[PDB]
Amino acid sequence: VPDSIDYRKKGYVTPVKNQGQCGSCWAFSSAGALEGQLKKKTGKLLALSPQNLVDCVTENYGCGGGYMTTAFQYVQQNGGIDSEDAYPYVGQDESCMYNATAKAAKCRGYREIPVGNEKALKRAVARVGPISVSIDASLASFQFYSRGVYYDENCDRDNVNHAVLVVGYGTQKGSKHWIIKNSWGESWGNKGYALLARNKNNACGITNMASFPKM
Amino acid sequence: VPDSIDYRKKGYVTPVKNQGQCGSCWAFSSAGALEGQLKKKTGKLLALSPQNLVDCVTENYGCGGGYMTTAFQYVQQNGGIDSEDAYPYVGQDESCMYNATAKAAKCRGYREIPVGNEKALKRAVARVGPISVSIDASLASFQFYSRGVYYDENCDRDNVNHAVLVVGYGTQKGSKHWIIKNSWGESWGNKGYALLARNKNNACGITNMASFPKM
Ligand SMILES: *[C@@H]1O[C@H](CO[C@@H]2O[C@@H](C)[C@@H](O)[C@@H](O)[C@@H]2O)[C@@H](O[C@@H]2O[C@H](CO)[C@@H](O[C@@H]3O[C@H](CO[C@H]4O[C@H](CO)[C@@H](O[C@H]5O[C@H](CO)[C@@H](O[C@@H]6O[C@H](CO)[C@H](O)[C@H](O)[C@H]6O)[C@H](O)[C@@H]5O)[C@H](O)[C@@H]4O)[C@@H](O)[C@H](O[C@H]4O[C@H](CO)[C@@H](O)[C@H](O)[C@@H]4O)[C@@H]3O)[C@H](O)[C@H]2NC(C)=O)[C@H](O)[C@H]1NC(C)=O
Ligand SMILES: *[C@@H]1O[C@H](CO)[C@@H](O)[C@H](O)[C@H]1NC(C)=O
Repeated sequence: VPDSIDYRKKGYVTPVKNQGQCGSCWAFSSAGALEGQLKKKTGKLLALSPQNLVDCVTENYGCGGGYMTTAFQYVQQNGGIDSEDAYPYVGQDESCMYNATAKAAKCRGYREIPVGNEKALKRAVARVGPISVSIDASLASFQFYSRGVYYDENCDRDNVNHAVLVVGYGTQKGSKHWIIKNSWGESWGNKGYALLARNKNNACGITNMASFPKM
Repeated sequence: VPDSIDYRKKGYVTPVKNQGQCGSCWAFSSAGALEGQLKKKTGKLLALSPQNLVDCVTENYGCGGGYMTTAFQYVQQNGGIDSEDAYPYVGQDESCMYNATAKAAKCRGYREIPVGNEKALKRAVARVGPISVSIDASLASFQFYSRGVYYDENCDRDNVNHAVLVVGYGTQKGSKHWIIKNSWGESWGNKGYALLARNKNNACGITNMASFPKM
């Protein structure tokens, strides 16, 4: 269980994208966790298609929200997910334009993190790879974040509303933290990433609804 | 376990190639099995590089022969194998031009089939996918094969000499058989493939030295 890991360094994370006015955070987190596991099983890093999931996960609400665990199950039961090149993101709802030949990755299921167990998520990021998580992104202080180890005592520990991708953890200026990839472009945060308070009583509900895919 | 399986049908096999005057049959067999497992885990069929292995598997003899098991072990310790596009075949010895960004597949080790146990190999083809094997391909009846279920009682069950890739099994005109991909071009055999006698006492030593990579 290392003290510090940054899966960007290790070639596991695709470039930050911008979801725009579509509410498709859940699909960027899914594709992000699956990108990491495809890299771990293979040697190649390949950006997979959130649009694939936006259009096709019927048990989700397209641009109006969804879950990662059900996204994973779609790609499992669907037996594949297309690549972003095959199925580029357009940020608006449409019919399932899935094409089974442009298939770039598969899924054998998912496992969920124990709710409220930051010590557990620390091991999971280190062992598995980038972990899909859900947070409270509703406060103004989180939307306009740019630097430092985010910590807001009004961040709701009990309810979440926005999906991101945990890509590491560590410590900066003596404050332990999670490293997150958001889907708000590189203009947001620190080149699209942030550092959130860690081991501080589940700040913003990071482990309230976390999962990762099996491959 | 099915009566019949044909991984050509399922998109698991790349097109037949021609090894030429280089003795690198073992490398096409290896890459073929790695192609099969990459398709099973990810869904994409991508032709991998035998030249990668010819140049870089130091414990093999390059164009002068080699083993699939030692090829697999290279890709494990090397942490990757390049794609045929990145590292095209030239049918001649040269220096290890491996490029880790062109990594297209990895290996976690290998497993061997019980020697002389066709019933076991049948399970592996059905369960795992295409299995690298070695046979006696030295006789004229095999060189001039074009159609039907190959069977020569003079085929050496004890000393194999040429690597192929078992890509299925089944039955034709009441003769149980293996389906193999050879590396002698499409002009040989039935568009580069053949059918070898199965459950006829380990014909041509088909199970004498069979393995597949772990991923
Ligand atoms: C080892 O293998 C490496 C990988 O091989 C490739 O992969 C597979 C498919 C193989 O089968 C090969 O066929 C491939 O070559 C080899 O590395 C490749 O080498 C090529 C030649 O040196 C490179 O192409 C040349 O470079 C550009 C094209 O740029 C490409 O870059 C990436 C590649 O994935 C991508 O676009 C992104 O580029 C930036 C990547 O960092 C990215 O930067 C981000 O920018 C953000 C802000 O904008 C932000 O700040 C981020 O922080 C920042 O990182 C960009 O934003 C893009 O998103 C595209 O694929 C893109 O195509 C091009 O200029 C060159 O064209 C020349 O061609 C002609 C001359 O004939 C003429 O027009 C000009 O002279 C022109 O200059 C050329 O295409 C390729 O990029 C490179 N790929 C990688 C991944 O490294 C390597 O050579 C091999 N080495 C050896 C020794 O074998
Ligand atoms: C699916 O994608 C492939 C390219 O990978 C393309 O050749 C094929 O026509 C596509 N199928 C459609 C558009 O139905």
